[PDB]
Amino acid sequence: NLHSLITSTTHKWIFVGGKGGVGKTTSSCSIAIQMALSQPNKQFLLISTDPAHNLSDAFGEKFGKDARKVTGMNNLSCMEIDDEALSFMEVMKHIKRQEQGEGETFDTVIFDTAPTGHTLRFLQLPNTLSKLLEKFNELKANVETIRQQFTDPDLTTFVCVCISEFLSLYETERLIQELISYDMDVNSIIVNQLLFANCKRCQARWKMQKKYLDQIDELYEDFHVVKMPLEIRGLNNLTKFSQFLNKEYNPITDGKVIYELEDKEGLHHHHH
Ligand code: NI
Ligand SMILES: [Zn+2]
Repeated sequence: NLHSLITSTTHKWIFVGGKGGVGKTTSSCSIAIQMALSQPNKQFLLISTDPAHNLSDAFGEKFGKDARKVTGMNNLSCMEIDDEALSFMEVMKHIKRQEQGEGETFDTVIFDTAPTGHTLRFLQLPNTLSKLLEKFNELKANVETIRQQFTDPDLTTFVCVCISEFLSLYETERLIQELISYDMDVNSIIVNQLLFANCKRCQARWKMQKKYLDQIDELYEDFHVVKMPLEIRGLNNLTKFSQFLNKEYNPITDGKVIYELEDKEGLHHHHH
């Protein structure tokens, strides 16, 4: 589970990459909602390159190229955006230089990467860029540093999200393998949509699920495996689902609590 980040005082950067709409936006939320909720004050500020903008949709408010902490959050702003490098670097330092001015420093960005998978290039711009310079000046020293500074794990940790389904799993295999080419921190991944222990005609789907869970256990020992039950829209609805993000969910709790949380969104059973 992700209490290492829910707590980590030391991180300036947290990328939640999860191209797939697997409530990835919701992961990003819950981590920021849970972090800021746990580190009572010390405003973290949440962006999502997500071209969809599910994030604004997520908290129940419309954000954009501007910060704006949410109603009830004494310590958490949000933000969203769309060559490709242009998009990144310029608008990347848009947020950087943007908050240098808006008042003072502000602690760290939950970076909900674009599901577009275009965020891959958004993540190697500086590497090959510092090359051009070293064999062709302010930002030049900056890139060599920040490039090593993104490499540095006690500052820049990535974090993937999954459904049980095998296909994601493979894209996550190939994904991480690319991430290490970058040489970035990664050791942590959350999974979604899990059912647990009538709706046994549903549990018959968790069966196949449960197994896929075990292929990721054995396959990744160096990593947290966050089993997350089951997209919400409210702040509270969202905040409660973060509570399971940090504190290891549990099928006695999970049970009574999520039975309540679905009966929220108007969901004598039935599938179809
Ligand atoms: Ni129906
Ligand atoms: Zn069922």
